[PDB]
Parts: sequence; C-alpha cells; structure tokens
Amino acid sequence: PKEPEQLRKLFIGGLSFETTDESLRSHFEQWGTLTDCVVMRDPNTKRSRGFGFVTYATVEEVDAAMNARPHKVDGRVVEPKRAVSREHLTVKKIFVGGIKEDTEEHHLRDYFEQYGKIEVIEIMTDRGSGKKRGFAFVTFDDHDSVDKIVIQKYHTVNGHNCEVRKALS
Ligand SMILES: Cc1nn(C)cc1C(=O)NCC1CCC1
Repeated sequence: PKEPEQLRKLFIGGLSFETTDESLRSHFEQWGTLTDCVVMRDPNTKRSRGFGFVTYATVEEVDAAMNARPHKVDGRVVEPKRAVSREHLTVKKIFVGGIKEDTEEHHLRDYFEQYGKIEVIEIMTDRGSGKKRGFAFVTFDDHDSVDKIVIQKYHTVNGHNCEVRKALS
C-alpha cells in the first residue's frame, strides 16, 4: 500500500519567478521519483506566483529531499515544507505528554534524536513540590523534525504510549 499522497508532498516556497515545472522537476528528481511537480502561476498573466509543490513516490524520498536542504533552485534558496494541518504553525518545539514520573531525559533523547538534532529537553516539575508532572518539551534545531513527529499515529517512549503535539512559544 502506497503512503497517502498528502504525506509525500513537499510544498516549495520562495521560488525564483523563472523556475518552471520542468526546472523544478529536474532539481528535485535528484532525491527520488516525482509523480507530480507544479509551479503555481497567475491564471491570466502566466507569471509565477513564486511557490509550488512536488510529490515523491515514497516518504523516504521526502526525507531524502529534506535532508538535502538547503536547496538552491535556479539560483535561489527555496523553502520546502511538509503538509501543515488546518486550524497549525511551523515550530521547532513539541509537547510530550503521558511520560509519567519514571521517564528520564535519556529516554526522550535516545528516541527523539532520531527525528532531528535536539537543542533543549525540559522535563516539567511541580512548582511547589518538585515532583515530575508527566510531560516534557523537546526543542529541535529545525522544523522538519517536528513535522515528521506530529504526523505519526503513535509514539512509544520508555514503554509509554505518549501524546505529542506542536508547542508554541
Ligand atoms: C497542506 C499544506 N501545507 N503547506 C505547507 C502547504 C499546503 C498546501 O495545501 N498548499 C496549497 C497548494 C500548493 C498548490 C496549492
């Protein structure tokens, strides 16, 4: 079963107005098979609107393209992003809930470091008693880690099934 198409799209902002469907394709085919590749244009002038999207055959190919940032396409550094949810923002921090009183920093680090480079791990404690409250925040150096994390259906850390959400600052 193919992964859902929505999870195989990369939305590319910041394009050069000279980038075409064809030149965007030739660039991003370096990291996988593309089933779709679109530059958005004005319906009347045909002038570029400066953004588009590509669709890879697999999620691993999306990962390969994101791991190859920064992407300079037709002379300009562009901004690729995975699909955002409706309401959500592009952030570098997550809330991790349901970790209870026995989960330590190294449990969170060993798991989440495989999504991206961690900068801060904050295990929350009670302001009055100092006891652990059962949730934590993890900050990464880049938003794609968070984008990969929050689209997973399940997160298991230290045996616990955790609730993970984007955290706004
Ligand atoms: C979801 C989503 N997440 N991001 C970052 C962009 C989208 C999106 O739906 N873009 C609209 C299409 C691009 C051609 C029209």
